[PDB]
Amino acid sequence: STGSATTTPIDSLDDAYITPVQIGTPAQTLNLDFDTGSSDLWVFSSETTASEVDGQTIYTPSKSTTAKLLSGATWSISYGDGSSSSGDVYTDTVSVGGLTVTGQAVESAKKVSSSFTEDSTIDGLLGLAFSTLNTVSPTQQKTFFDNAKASLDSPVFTADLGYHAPGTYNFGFIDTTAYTGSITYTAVSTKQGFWEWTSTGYAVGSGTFKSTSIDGIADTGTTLLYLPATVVSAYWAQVSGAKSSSSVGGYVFPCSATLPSFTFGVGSARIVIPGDYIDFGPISTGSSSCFGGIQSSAGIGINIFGDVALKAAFVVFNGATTPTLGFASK
Repeated sequence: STGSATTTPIDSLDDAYITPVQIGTPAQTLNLDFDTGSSDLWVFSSETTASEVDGQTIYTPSKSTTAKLLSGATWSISYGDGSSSSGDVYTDTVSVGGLTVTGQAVESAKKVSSSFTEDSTIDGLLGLAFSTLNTVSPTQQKTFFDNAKASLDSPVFTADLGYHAPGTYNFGFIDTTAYTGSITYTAVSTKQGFWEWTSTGYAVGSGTFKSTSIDGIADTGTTLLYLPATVVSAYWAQVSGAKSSSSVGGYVFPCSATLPSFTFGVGSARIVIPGDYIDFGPISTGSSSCFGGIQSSAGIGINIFGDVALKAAFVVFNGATTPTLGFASK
């Protein structure tokens, strides 16, 4: 089998992407944030504290003839941005782009943190990291991809995120018309539960490529590109007037600037992030100070190849017995 679904930016900055997901019988369609940095499929629901729902579409398991409470199971998650959610668990039928999994764990939120409530466009998350990170207790549950992968034509999914435009998540096949050149594959460590790999270096604008190993994760659920302080300083030094602002929380730059590209290495291959992809707009409405899309990871503990990086590529998440990642230009 295969599946193919369009993913759409939630706003004019590409802050996140939503993909429609069918849950239950009859189908309840929710727009979920596909997140290769986490491993829970959780949704706003009829059980979510009413004051914490503000415009989201909810899953109502009592209206699904295939929903079954997973007795005794609870979940609770906290993300790298400080947000969190928790609740109980149902199993139900879940379909993405024509690919159906029966008995998928659907984690129903009883509580969500304010940042989720305040984002009416995201009805939940669909985790695509390794199932070892799934938070369901006392019996850890499998991701949608883990449940589907034996049935797929090939045990892979691909992320093709758009810049200011829709893109595509495919399951089970590699669309050879969706990229240019070849796909360069690179080793993955699953020791932390992430799609963790090592970039071979970087360049700023038309500058020379610096060969240096940068370990990080491919994370569709993170907006920005978080890299070591040395790398980030070298980038913003090429933007007149850019500075790190402790009060704002990262590098800012004059909105009148033209940003240079940023290149990252994948083996001997190179992925070029155009400068425009690094502009996240005014820090507050009407400001002429703009927020940068490349930020230091120094306070995170891990480097993160978020959407800023991934949307410059066609990305293959190869879930073979030994997983690998593939990147192509597009």
